[PDB]
Amino acid sequence: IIGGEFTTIENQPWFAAIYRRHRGGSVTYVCGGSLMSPCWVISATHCFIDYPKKEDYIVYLGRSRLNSNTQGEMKFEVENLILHKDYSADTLAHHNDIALLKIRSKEGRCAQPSRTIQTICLPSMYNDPQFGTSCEITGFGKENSTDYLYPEQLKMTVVKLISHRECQQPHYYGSEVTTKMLCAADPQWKTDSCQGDSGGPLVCSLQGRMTLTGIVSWGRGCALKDKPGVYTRVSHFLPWIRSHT
Ligand SMILES: N=C(N)c1ccc2cc([C@@H]3C[C@H]3c3ccccc3)ccc2c1
Repeated sequence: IIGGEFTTIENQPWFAAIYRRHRGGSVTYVCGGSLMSPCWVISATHCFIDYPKKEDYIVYLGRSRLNSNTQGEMKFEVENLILHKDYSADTLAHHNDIALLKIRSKEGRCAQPSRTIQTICLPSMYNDPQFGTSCEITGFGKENSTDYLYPEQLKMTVVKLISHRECQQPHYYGSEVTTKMLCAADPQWKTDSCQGDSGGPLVCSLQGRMTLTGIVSWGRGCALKDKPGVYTRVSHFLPWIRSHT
Protein backbone atom coordinates (compact mmCIF):
# COMPACT_ATOMS: atom_id res chain seq x y z
CA ILE A 1 0.00 0.00 0.00
CA ILE A 2 1.43 3.38 -1.10
CA GLY A 3 0.61 6.09 1.45
CA GLY A 4 -2.16 5.14 3.87
CA GLU A 5 -1.75 4.26 7.55
CA PHE A 6 -0.15 1.44 9.46
CA THR A 7 -2.83 -0.71 11.10
CA THR A 8 -3.19 -4.01 13.05
CA ILE A 9 -5.16 -7.22 12.42
CA GLU A 10 -8.01 -6.41 14.82
CA ASN A 11 -8.92 -3.73 12.24
CA GLN A 12 -8.92 -6.38 9.43
CA PRO A 13 -10.00 -9.76 11.03
CA TRP A 14 -10.79 -11.50 7.69
CA PHE A 15 -7.41 -10.70 6.12
CA ALA A 16 -5.36 -13.79 5.31
CA ALA A 17 -1.58 -13.59 4.83
CA ILE A 18 -0.26 -16.23 2.44
CA TYR A 19 3.39 -17.38 2.29
CA ARG A 20 5.27 -20.05 0.35
CA ARG A 21 7.85 -22.64 1.48
CA HIS A 22 10.89 -22.78 -0.79
CA ARG A 23 13.10 -25.80 -1.40
CA GLY A 24 15.64 -25.35 1.39
CA GLY A 25 13.44 -23.94 4.14
CA SER A 26 13.19 -20.22 3.38
CA VAL A 27 9.75 -18.63 3.39
CA THR A 28 8.69 -15.51 1.52
CA TYR A 29 5.42 -13.59 1.48
CA VAL A 30 3.18 -14.21 -1.56
CA CYS A 31 -0.24 -12.49 -1.51
CA GLY A 32 -3.16 -11.64 0.74
CA GLY A 33 -6.59 -13.23 0.74
CA SER A 34 -9.90 -13.07 2.60
CA LEU A 35 -11.84 -15.50 4.82
CA MET A 36 -15.19 -16.53 3.22
CA SER A 37 -16.25 -19.28 5.61
CA PRO A 38 -14.31 -21.13 8.33
CA CYS A 39 -12.86 -23.56 5.77
CA TRP A 40 -12.47 -21.20 2.80
CA VAL A 41 -10.20 -18.33 1.75
CA ILE A 42 -10.59 -16.55 -1.59
CA SER A 43 -7.74 -14.81 -3.45
CA ALA A 44 -6.42 -14.24 -6.99
CA THR A 45 -5.40 -17.01 -9.40
CA HIS A 46 -2.34 -15.08 -10.68
CA CYS A 47 -0.77 -15.46 -7.21
CA PHE A 48 -0.54 -19.27 -7.62
CA ILE A 49 -0.79 -20.24 -11.32
CA ASP A 50 3.02 -20.66 -11.70
CA TYR A 51 3.44 -22.83 -8.56
CA PRO A 52 0.15 -24.84 -8.36
CA LYS A 53 1.33 -27.35 -5.71
CA LYS A 54 -0.96 -26.90 -2.72
CA GLU A 55 1.66 -28.28 -0.30
CA ASP A 56 4.06 -25.29 -0.51
CA TYR A 57 1.62 -22.70 0.86
CA ILE A 58 1.26 -21.43 4.43
CA VAL A 59 -1.76 -19.34 5.43
CA TYR A 60 -2.05 -17.15 8.50
CA LEU A 61 -5.12 -15.60 10.06
CA GLY A 62 -4.94 -12.96 12.79
CA ARG A 63 -1.34 -11.99 11.98
CA SER A 64 -0.29 -8.30 12.26
CA ARG A 65 3.36 -8.32 11.23
CA LEU A 66 5.34 -9.88 8.42
CA ASN A 67 7.95 -11.55 10.63
CA SER A 68 6.38 -11.70 14.09
CA ASN A 69 3.97 -14.10 15.80
CA THR A 70 1.03 -11.91 16.76
CA GLN A 71 -0.79 -13.13 19.87
CA GLY A 72 -3.91 -14.91 18.71
CA GLU A 73 -2.75 -15.96 15.23
CA MET A 74 -3.50 -19.40 13.75
CA LYS A 75 -1.38 -21.22 11.13
CA PHE A 76 -2.80 -23.43 8.32
CA GLU A 77 -1.96 -25.50 5.24
CA VAL A 78 -3.99 -25.80 2.01
CA GLU A 79 -6.27 -28.87 1.69
CA ASN A 80 -7.61 -27.99 -1.78
CA LEU A 81 -6.35 -25.33 -4.20
CA ILE A 82 -9.00 -24.45 -6.81
CA LEU A 83 -8.05 -22.14 -9.67
CA HIS A 84 -10.49 -20.77 -12.25
CA LYS A 85 -10.39 -22.97 -15.34
CA ASP A 86 -10.81 -19.97 -17.70
CA TYR A 87 -8.04 -17.74 -16.26
CA SER A 88 -5.70 -15.92 -18.69
CA ALA A 89 -3.22 -13.01 -18.57
CA ASP A 90 -2.57 -10.37 -21.22
CA THR A 91 -0.03 -7.51 -21.27
CA LEU A 92 -1.70 -5.80 -18.30
CA ALA A 93 -5.14 -7.31 -17.65
CA HIS A 94 -5.86 -10.60 -15.89
CA HIS A 95 -9.03 -12.59 -16.68
CA ASN A 96 -11.10 -14.65 -14.26
CA ASP A 97 -8.52 -13.75 -11.59
CA ILE A 98 -10.09 -15.62 -8.70
CA ALA A 99 -9.08 -18.70 -6.68
CA LEU A 100 -10.29 -20.76 -3.69
CA LEU A 101 -8.15 -22.28 -0.91
CA LYS A 102 -9.64 -24.79 1.51
CA ILE A 103 -7.68 -24.44 4.76
CA ARG A 104 -6.91 -27.03 7.41
CA SER A 105 -4.71 -26.92 10.53
CA LYS A 106 -2.34 -29.77 11.42
CA GLU A 107 -5.16 -31.23 13.54
CA GLY A 108 -7.45 -31.21 10.50
CA ARG A 109 -9.74 -28.34 11.50
CA CYS A 110 -10.92 -25.17 9.80
CA ALA A 111 -10.54 -21.67 11.29
CA GLN A 112 -11.86 -20.78 14.77
CA PRO A 113 -13.62 -17.36 14.85
CA SER A 114 -12.31 -14.91 17.48
CA ARG A 115 -11.77 -11.20 18.12
CA THR A 116 -8.95 -11.12 15.53
CA ILE A 117 -10.24 -13.81 13.12
CA GLN A 118 -13.56 -13.32 11.29
CA THR A 119 -15.11 -13.90 7.84
CA ILE A 120 -16.36 -11.21 5.41
CA CYS A 121 -19.69 -11.45 3.57
CA LEU A 122 -19.99 -11.99 -0.21
CA PRO A 123 -21.98 -9.48 -2.32
CA SER A 124 -25.41 -10.23 -3.86
CA MET A 125 -26.39 -10.72 -7.54
CA TYR A 126 -26.64 -7.49 -9.57
CA ASN A 127 -26.01 -5.26 -6.55
CA ASP A 128 -22.63 -3.46 -6.57
CA PRO A 129 -22.00 -0.02 -5.03
CA GLN A 130 -22.23 3.07 -7.29
CA PHE A 131 -19.16 4.82 -8.69
CA GLY A 132 -17.73 7.34 -6.22
CA THR A 133 -18.11 5.02 -3.20
CA SER A 134 -15.15 4.97 -0.81
CA CYS A 135 -13.94 1.47 0.07
CA GLU A 136 -10.85 0.11 1.84
CA ILE A 137 -7.93 -2.09 0.87
CA THR A 138 -5.34 -3.76 3.09
CA GLY A 139 -2.06 -5.59 2.57
CA PHE A 140 1.65 -6.11 3.28
CA GLY A 141 2.60 -4.70 -0.15
CA LYS A 142 5.20 -2.13 -1.25
CA GLU A 143 5.13 1.37 0.24
CA ASN A 144 6.81 2.71 -2.93
CA SER A 145 7.40 1.24 -6.39
CA THR A 146 11.17 1.44 -5.93
CA ASP A 147 11.15 -0.54 -2.65
CA TYR A 148 12.32 -4.14 -2.93
CA LEU A 149 11.26 -5.09 0.63
CA TYR A 150 7.70 -5.10 1.93
CA PRO A 151 6.75 -3.15 5.08
CA GLU A 152 7.06 -5.06 8.37
CA GLN A 153 3.72 -3.75 9.69
CA LEU A 154 0.35 -4.26 7.95
CA LYS A 155 -1.11 -1.20 6.18
CA MET A 156 -4.51 -0.03 4.83
CA THR A 157 -5.94 2.88 2.83
CA VAL A 158 -9.19 4.16 1.31
CA VAL A 159 -9.83 4.74 -2.42
CA LYS A 160 -12.96 5.28 -4.53
CA LEU A 161 -14.75 3.34 -7.26
CA ILE A 162 -14.58 4.46 -10.90
CA SER A 163 -17.28 3.65 -13.49
CA HIS A 164 -16.67 1.18 -16.31
CA ARG A 165 -17.03 3.84 -18.98
CA GLU A 166 -14.57 6.22 -17.26
CA CYS A 167 -12.12 3.37 -16.86
CA GLN A 168 -12.46 2.51 -20.60
CA GLN A 169 -11.41 6.04 -21.68
CA PRO A 170 -8.26 6.11 -23.86
CA HIS A 171 -5.92 7.61 -21.20
CA TYR A 172 -7.08 5.04 -18.63
CA TYR A 173 -7.42 1.39 -19.80
CA GLY A 174 -9.54 1.45 -22.98
CA SER A 175 -11.05 -1.90 -23.98
CA GLU A 176 -8.47 -3.71 -21.83
CA VAL A 177 -10.76 -3.55 -18.78
CA THR A 178 -14.07 -5.48 -19.16
CA THR A 179 -17.49 -5.54 -17.44
CA LYS A 180 -16.27 -8.30 -15.12
CA MET A 181 -13.67 -5.98 -13.49
CA LEU A 182 -13.95 -2.90 -11.24
CA CYS A 183 -11.67 0.17 -11.11
CA ALA A 184 -10.83 2.20 -7.98
CA ALA A 185 -8.32 4.94 -7.09
CA ASP A 186 -7.35 8.17 -5.30
CA PRO A 187 -8.45 11.38 -7.10
CA GLN A 188 -5.08 12.91 -6.06
CA TRP A 189 -3.15 9.76 -7.06
CA LYS A 190 -1.20 9.77 -3.78
CA THR A 191 -2.43 6.43 -2.33
CA ASP A 192 -3.10 2.99 -3.86
CA SER A 193 -2.46 -0.78 -3.69
CA CYS A 194 0.78 -2.15 -5.19
CA GLN A 195 2.78 -5.34 -5.84
CA GLY A 196 2.48 -7.55 -2.76
CA ASP A 197 -1.14 -6.58 -2.11
CA SER A 198 -2.61 -8.83 -4.87
CA GLY A 199 -5.39 -11.16 -3.85
CA GLY A 200 -6.36 -8.95 -0.94
CA PRO A 201 -9.83 -7.52 -0.06
CA LEU A 202 -11.54 -4.44 -1.49
CA VAL A 203 -14.24 -4.00 1.14
CA CYS A 204 -17.15 -1.65 0.52
CA SER A 205 -19.84 -0.65 2.97
CA LEU A 206 -23.06 -1.23 1.06
CA GLN A 207 -26.58 -0.64 2.30
CA GLY A 208 -25.25 -1.18 5.83
CA ARG A 209 -23.03 -4.30 5.67
CA MET A 210 -19.35 -4.50 4.78
CA THR A 211 -19.04 -6.63 1.63
CA LEU A 212 -16.16 -8.29 -0.24
CA THR A 213 -16.77 -6.26 -3.39
CA GLY A 214 -13.42 -6.86 -5.06
CA ILE A 215 -10.15 -8.78 -5.12
CA VAL A 216 -6.90 -6.83 -5.77
CA SER A 217 -5.92 -7.94 -9.29
CA TRP A 218 -3.82 -5.66 -11.57
CA GLY A 219 -2.78 -2.13 -12.47
CA ARG A 220 -0.23 -0.04 -14.41
CA GLY A 221 2.37 0.99 -11.87
CA CYS A 222 1.27 2.04 -8.38
CA ALA A 223 -0.43 5.36 -7.67
CA LEU A 224 0.13 6.77 -11.18
CA LYS A 225 -2.06 9.44 -12.80
CA ASP A 226 -5.07 8.03 -14.74
CA LYS A 227 -4.10 4.42 -13.92
CA PRO A 228 -6.51 3.03 -11.27
CA GLY A 229 -6.16 -0.26 -9.43
CA VAL A 230 -8.24 -2.99 -11.13
CA TYR A 231 -10.23 -5.56 -9.14
CA THR A 232 -12.13 -8.79 -9.81
CA ARG A 233 -15.86 -8.01 -9.46
CA VAL A 234 -16.95 -10.72 -7.02
CA SER A 235 -20.71 -10.48 -7.73
CA HIS A 236 -20.29 -11.90 -11.24
CA PHE A 237 -18.67 -15.06 -9.88
CA LEU A 238 -21.26 -15.96 -7.21
CA PRO A 239 -22.45 -19.01 -9.20
CA TRP A 240 -18.82 -20.18 -9.53
CA ILE A 241 -18.02 -19.63 -5.83
CA ARG A 242 -21.16 -21.59 -4.85
CA SER A 243 -20.49 -24.66 -7.00
CA HIS A 244 -16.82 -24.84 -6.00
CA THR A 245 -17.48 -24.58 -2.24
N1 LIG B 1 -2.22 0.05 -9.30
C1 LIG B 1 -2.50 -0.93 -8.44
N2 LIG B 1 -3.41 -0.71 -7.55
C2 LIG B 1 -1.92 -2.26 -8.55
C3 LIG B 1 -2.62 -3.41 -8.07
C4 LIG B 1 -2.06 -4.71 -8.19
C5 LIG B 1 -0.77 -4.89 -8.77
C6 LIG B 1 -0.15 -6.18 -8.83
C7 LIG B 1 1.19 -6.30 -9.35
C8 LIG B 1 2.12 -7.41 -9.19
C9 LIG B 1 3.19 -8.13 -9.93
C10 LIG B 1 1.83 -8.27 -10.57
C11 LIG B 1 2.11 -9.55 -11.33
C12 LIG B 1 1.98 -9.84 -12.73
C13 LIG B 1 2.01 -11.20 -13.16
C14 LIG B 1 2.19 -12.23 -12.22
C15 LIG B 1 2.59 -11.94 -10.92
C16 LIG B 1 2.55 -10.62 -10.49
C17 LIG B 1 1.84 -5.20 -10.00
C18 LIG B 1 1.23 -3.91 -9.93
C19 LIG B 1 -0.06 -3.73 -9.31
C20 LIG B 1 -0.67 -2.45 -9.21
